[PDB]
Amino acid sequence: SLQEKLLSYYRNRAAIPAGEQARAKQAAVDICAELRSFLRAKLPDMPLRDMYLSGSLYDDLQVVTADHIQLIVPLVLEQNLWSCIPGEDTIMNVPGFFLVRRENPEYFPRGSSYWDRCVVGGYLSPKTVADTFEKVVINWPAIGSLLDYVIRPAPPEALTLEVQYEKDKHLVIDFLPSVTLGDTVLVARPHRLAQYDNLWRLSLRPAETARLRALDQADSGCRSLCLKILKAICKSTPALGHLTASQLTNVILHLAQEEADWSPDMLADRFLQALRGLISYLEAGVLPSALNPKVNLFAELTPQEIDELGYTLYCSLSEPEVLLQT
Amino acid sequence: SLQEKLLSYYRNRAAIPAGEQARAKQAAVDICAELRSFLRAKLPDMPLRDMYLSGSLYDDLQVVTADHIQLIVPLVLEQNLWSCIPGEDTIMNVPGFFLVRRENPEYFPRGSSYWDRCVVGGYLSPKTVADTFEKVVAGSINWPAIGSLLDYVIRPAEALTLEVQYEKDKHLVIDFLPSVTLGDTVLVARPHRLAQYDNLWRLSLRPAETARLRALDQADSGCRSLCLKILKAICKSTPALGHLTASQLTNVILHLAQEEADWSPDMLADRFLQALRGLISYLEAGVLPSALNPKVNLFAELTPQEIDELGYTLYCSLSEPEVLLQ
Repeated sequence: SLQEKLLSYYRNRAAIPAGEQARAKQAAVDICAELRSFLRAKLPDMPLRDMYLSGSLYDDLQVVTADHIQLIVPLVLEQNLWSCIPGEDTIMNVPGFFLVRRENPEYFPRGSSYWDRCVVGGYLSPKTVADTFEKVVINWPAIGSLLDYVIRPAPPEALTLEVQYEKDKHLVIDFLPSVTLGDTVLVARPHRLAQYDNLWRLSLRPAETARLRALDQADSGCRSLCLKILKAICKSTPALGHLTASQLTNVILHLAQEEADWSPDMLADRFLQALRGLISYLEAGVLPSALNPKVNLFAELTPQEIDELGYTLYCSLSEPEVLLQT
Repeated sequence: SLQEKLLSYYRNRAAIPAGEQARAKQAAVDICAELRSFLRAKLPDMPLRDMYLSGSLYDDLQVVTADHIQLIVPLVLEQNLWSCIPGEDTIMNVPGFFLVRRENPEYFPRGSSYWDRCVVGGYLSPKTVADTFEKVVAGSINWPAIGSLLDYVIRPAEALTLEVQYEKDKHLVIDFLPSVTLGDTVLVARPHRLAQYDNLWRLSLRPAETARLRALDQADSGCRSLCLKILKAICKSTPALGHLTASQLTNVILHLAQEEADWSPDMLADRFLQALRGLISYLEAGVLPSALNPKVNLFAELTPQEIDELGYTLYCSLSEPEVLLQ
């Protein structure tokens, strides 16, 4: 009956109608295709690659409603002029984040690189880049009419588009600057606290979802289904609002290294293990990344909030119709 | 009628069948998409924007068969470290071509740009840039892996060119074309036919000419592009006329379009006759001015024998143009 409860909860709350999901993503795909050709002509100065889609909607892991997706804005930084410094090596002492430093100004003076205009204190400021990308940025009415969409950028949060693709269907697109030095991929979404605002955030998302997709392909497994049910519960339960998709994804990755068997009838059991696992990580104040275990995925939560989450989850064990209500 | 013969020739010879056209473009788009992923994953620090598709196949100006497209390779050049010098202001006096000069070498020493490695005698060499792309990028691509991945037979052919088999008996030729944008000026690494002018980049005329061709036809539903495509199909089909380029033929039409306002469907046979007559006059004069850049002689790379073959061939058909229409 937990199985049946879980599959009912998925079909009735976690699942997005197949057409809504397809259309929402296609609208994102259309807008991306059009910006690429547009920005091509207009920005001959900027070391940027083409913007590209990212997020659960793109990878079929969005739940409840298809309402949001990112446009990654990938800067180009040359190796001999920049380095990334992991946060645990900075005085910030926070793994999972990075400082981006302008190297060798003696060899290659300031102004050699376009992004020198975005340097603060010798570091590439994630916020100065975001503001720079924003100020430079496009005829949205023109692009809208070309696709028969209604696209309306937001007032400050000006790096988000509101996209009316169907009559009463909208989705949100936000731009996300990004950088790659070596194998390390970074993203301009600020640490929650202002004093960490010069740090870029390590992005784990593409390797995490590829890991999870590859596992499920190899044996027709139910890891992704379990994830989405978990995402849907947290998304629909305001006391669980602080939990993020990346935390839930890594709960499932640890359990996958513990459990080889994820056949459909294992769903109920795997979900219980994930739920008890989340509770345990919450008790330890630490949820390490399965891909990069030095990273504590609870790093931005306060101990109080961490306490509140475990408490909510502990209560839910004896009131199961408050995780599973629709 | 000559009118009937032209209209029928377009449908029977010039127009590419729908299926062949869609498969060729799909193959192009698949490959461009796959290369954007490879550049992201493997060369994220290379000062290039993303490669993108370009040419008549993209602009629906290709004829007879879809056998060719370009992947533009856009260098990122710092606007404060580089300038372009029009060929006619050089000792070489070669309009339609530019030198790309390294600026401020006292303050920003060699190395400050990645592209300094391609500077010869103070100028960014198009050949050295092409050499750099070929071994850093093109030579790092696993073409069999992409082939099995996309399900095409792909074969590198002559230095920067792919052959992609998209049907049993049809292949698409993709050539990589290094390009530079300085301010409003787009330059392309397509060498002047003569070796002594080989440090010169070629001014990119195609996008502006095409945009002008299309805008004119859009305003009155005219037969300019139809006429052009008929002319391209003739030259492509006729060995003695293979020396003409689509840029030359488009400029004949642009010059004709300035003399003639009426290009209704019934006017096709007249305009076509006027375009042949014009071609002859330009070839006799040894000059075909670019419509958008009047200092540039689009016949400047034709040899004497070549111009003599074109002129004689076209004159012979003036008495019976039908002989061109198969």
